Amino acid sequence: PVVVDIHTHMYPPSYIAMLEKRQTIPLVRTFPQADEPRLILLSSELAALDAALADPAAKLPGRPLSTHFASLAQKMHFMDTNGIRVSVISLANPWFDFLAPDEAPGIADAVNAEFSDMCAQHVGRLFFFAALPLSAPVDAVKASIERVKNLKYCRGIILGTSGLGKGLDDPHLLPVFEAVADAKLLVFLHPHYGLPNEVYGPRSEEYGHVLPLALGFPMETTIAVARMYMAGVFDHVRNLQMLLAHSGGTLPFLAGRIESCIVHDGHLVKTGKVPKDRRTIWTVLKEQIYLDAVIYSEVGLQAAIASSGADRLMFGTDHPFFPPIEEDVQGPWDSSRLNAQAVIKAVGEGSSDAAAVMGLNAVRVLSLKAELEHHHHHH
Amino acid sequence: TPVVVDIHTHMYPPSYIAMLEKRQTIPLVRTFPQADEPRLILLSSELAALDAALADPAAKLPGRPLSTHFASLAQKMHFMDTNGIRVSVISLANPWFDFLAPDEAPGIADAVNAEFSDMCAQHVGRLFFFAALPLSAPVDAVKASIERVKNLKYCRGIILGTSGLGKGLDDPHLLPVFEAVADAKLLVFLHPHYGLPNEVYGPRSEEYGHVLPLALGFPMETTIAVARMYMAGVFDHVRNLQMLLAHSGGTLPFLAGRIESCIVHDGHLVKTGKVPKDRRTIWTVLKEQIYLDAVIYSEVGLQAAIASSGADRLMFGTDHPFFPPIEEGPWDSSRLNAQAVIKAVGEGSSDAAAVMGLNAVRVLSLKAELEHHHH
Ligand SMILES: O=c1cc[nH]c(=O)[nH]1
Ligand SMILES: O=c1cc[nH]c(=O)[nH]1
Ligand SMILES: [Zn+2]
Ligand SMILES: [Zn+2]
Ligand SMILES: [Zn+2]
Repeated sequence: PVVVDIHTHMYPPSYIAMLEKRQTIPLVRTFPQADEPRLILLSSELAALDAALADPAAKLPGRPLSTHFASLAQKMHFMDTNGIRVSVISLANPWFDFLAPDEAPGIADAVNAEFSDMCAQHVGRLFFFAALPLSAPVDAVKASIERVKNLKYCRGIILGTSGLGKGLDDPHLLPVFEAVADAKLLVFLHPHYGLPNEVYGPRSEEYGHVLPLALGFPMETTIAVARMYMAGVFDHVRNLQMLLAHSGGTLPFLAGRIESCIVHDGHLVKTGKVPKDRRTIWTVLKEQIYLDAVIYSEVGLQAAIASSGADRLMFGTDHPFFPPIEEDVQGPWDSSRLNAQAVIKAVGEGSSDAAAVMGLNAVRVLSLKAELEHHHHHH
Repeated sequence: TPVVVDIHTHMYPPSYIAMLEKRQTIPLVRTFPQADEPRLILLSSELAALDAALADPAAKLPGRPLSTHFASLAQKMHFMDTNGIRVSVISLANPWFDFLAPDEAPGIADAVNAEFSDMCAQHVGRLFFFAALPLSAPVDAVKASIERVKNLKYCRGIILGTSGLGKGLDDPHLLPVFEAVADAKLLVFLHPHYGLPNEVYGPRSEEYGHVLPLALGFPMETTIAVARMYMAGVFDHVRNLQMLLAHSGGTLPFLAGRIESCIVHDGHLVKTGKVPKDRRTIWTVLKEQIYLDAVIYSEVGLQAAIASSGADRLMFGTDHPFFPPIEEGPWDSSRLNAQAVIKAVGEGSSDAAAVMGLNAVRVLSLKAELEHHHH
């Protein structure tokens, strides 16, 4: 059975161009010590950036801009060495959120075209989620949607939790959700903004990137989806299908708590917001939500499976964000293996559930089957 | 026949309520002319709703109803009898003594803790308590308080929030407080209150009532605070420390794998010696120093909690009286957790008996026929 990675990223070289053109986060800079640039994407990296700008003895800010971000060859090598047959690549955070409304559409258009072209270089092994110019007007976002649905190898949309600027429960965003759903594009929801840095306290710099990445990201996703659900987006756009990064952040773990808090909320109940025919978060989880398996443990994975069903979980690696630190970056990646291992421990090696999670769900849901059969036969 | 114990259950004694009535800023209790019960306004997220109500006498009532259940011991015993609970380990609810001025704090904490002990004396064998600490006072006053509460009949631990002395639980100044409590063999019950900065919920947050702050803010705050403790080495520096985490650890069982992966892949941590081979993993800490309550409302979350800490380290709770039925006996907020246990481990199993009470009996030495706390 085929192995598909649905959570895996690239920054096209032209996108990288923009990042070193930038004076504020997100940005890429080169520092005296290493000829390997620094990728500075997150609010949490700001304090260390200012410290490294005013002090050469201070630690390097952000993360290393490796060749694994921009090189298609590196991507294919990674896939070969980790037993991945197919990747559905996507532009990584922060996408186009920082662009002015007038320029975003044209930049998104070019970058999406680049991804299509990259996928064409290895027919049958590469597909992509397109990024949208969500800092631009809604009409431009719709036009961009119509365009990407007709790009070769596009199998959905990646979007962040800020939406148009006011999150995913913004009613102005409803027509974007409708446009994407009607175009039968899967929506891959992905974190970036995390939580305000103050929540991590005054010693946060001592803990590296662990708190914003281990906690901020999945909590952001949970909050964004909970907001969507509460505003009734899933009911208003019944054909919408969303894939959630990091097994829904914390959603499978908190779904019961969310439900109990809703049914026990005085204000909601007494103002008619909790009717008897109400679709529960569990229903939405079985009907409109898919979860990636980037969860690193059979503990989280089993919760995700129990929440959405084994036919709705999809393997991913988050390549290239977690390289081995002291092991060979050209060898197998622990960050990939940990997830595959979680799958095996949870549902058993060789099982049909394993096959489903590791690739077959993605094949079915993203309609990769005809491409795959062709390739295996004709290629 | 086995004992059902509720370890997550609150009260505000009348004296404590009087203090809240007199306050001008949150936390406060405030009566409105159109309301039968006073309003309990505890959270940052309720601020905006409070101002709107202070001006416009037609805007919605702020905060939550301050029902009699908060102060009534008789209603506590009634809740227990009608929900099949033999034993409650009651605790002062958030925000405890966090808001008290430093000089007044130790005296008030001493009095309130003494009242809790006395309340437990009214129903011998059925009531124990977690004591709260005067954490706004200097650390030596806090230690003196710990030394007092250990001698109190029926006291079986300490409840505290995530702000510590004012800088969170990874604050090195807080370390001797953890040491003293652990040496006294008091279980620390970590509980949320501060939540998340309200901007994270967006401009439509008011429309969803309390759902986001309570369903997400609370457990997320718990996760962040404990993760900070772990990263700061608190669990290694205080090896005898035992902690009970509210709401099954918040999200920790679901995120433990992710935390470990982020650690081992952290370039800065690994390259500065902070990720040695002899590292005690979060998984190890979850099996050795962490207990989880079963206030999780689903067998899905409960199964993840059990897999993380073991069935011998999960404890039933209700969060009484914060989630009363709106329209209507036995509370759903209690029954949902019971049903989660039955569904996860099977009715009448020894796993069910453990989680429903026997773990708490063992860990908290819940035998009122003795004077001491049998470790
Ligand atoms: O997708 C990812 C993963 C880790 N860190 C990021 O900034 N983005
Ligand atoms: O313990 C609790 C539970 C719900 N809401 C609160 O403010 N405190
Ligand atoms: Zn990612
Ligand atoms: Zn062909
Ligand atoms: Zn509580």
